[PDB]
Amino acid sequence: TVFRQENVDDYYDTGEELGSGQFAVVKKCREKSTGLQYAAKFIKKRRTKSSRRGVSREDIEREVSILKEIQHPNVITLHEVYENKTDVILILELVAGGELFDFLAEKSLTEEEATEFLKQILNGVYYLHSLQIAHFDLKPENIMLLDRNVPKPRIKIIDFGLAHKIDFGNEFKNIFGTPEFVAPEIVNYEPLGLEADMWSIGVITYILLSGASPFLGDTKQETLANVSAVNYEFEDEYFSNTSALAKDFIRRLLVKDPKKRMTIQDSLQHPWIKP
Ligand SMILES: O=c1cc(-c2ccc(O)cc2)oc2cc(O)cc(O)c12
Ligand SMILES: [Cl-]
Repeated sequence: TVFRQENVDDYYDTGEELGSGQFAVVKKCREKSTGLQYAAKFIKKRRTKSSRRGVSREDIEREVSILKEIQHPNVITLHEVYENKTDVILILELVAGGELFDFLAEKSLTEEEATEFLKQILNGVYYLHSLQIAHFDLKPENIMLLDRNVPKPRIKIIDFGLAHKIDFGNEFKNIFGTPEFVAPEIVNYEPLGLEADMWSIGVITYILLSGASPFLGDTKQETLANVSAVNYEFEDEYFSNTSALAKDFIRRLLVKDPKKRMTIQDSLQHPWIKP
């Protein structure tokens, strides 16, 4: 599918850079016609079929297709798409309070503070999973705060670059995210479903409560081996005053067999979360 090929600079002015990764850079921008503000994500295109640099058209179109489907307070929304010879430019909702990763760095949370974030994450993922969309890259860097200077910051899930529709219960694709957060089925290159996201939520929850990462080794291969072996424990130094119910919630997510792992619906009914 083709996107708007007018120069994006004809319609938007860019400002502060919000961040960049391997194949994308995100700039704050303002639409000339409305004065409304957005985040412009410039995704570098592949320039030959067999190249390893840039993002394939198929991968860009998948991200755009998924983004076009979603409208929920806890997920980013897509406003427009432009493209030129070098980039596809997604004009996305602006979330200006920064990464959950940075919020966590600057101050571990109480169980109340953790559940305040977690409930929003769970609500966003419930929406996604209800539409059979697996995110496949859930982690604190991909959770953005609307306003970080309130006591209970609101969040939105971002970065749908690995997201897939799961119409057949699983995808068998060599999809692979950040070692610290990927489920064992990802590490083992097995068929993947919505369950992989629930593992990631377990990892996020562990980090929220402790400030420590459950499977992190000194190298990527160590982290991956730890994940596959479910090599983690609740260190007393970190978890001594954490409730047994909170640990129960995590324990039922960090389960190797995806069929035995809590689903998103299970997580919302779990006694630690259920109102
Ligand atoms: O640093 C990043 C920031 C954002 C982002 C996306 C939307 C916003 O409203 C605010 C920030 O998306 C990203 C997407 C990527 O694939 C990589 C990034 O670094 C970012
Ligand atoms: Cl994004």
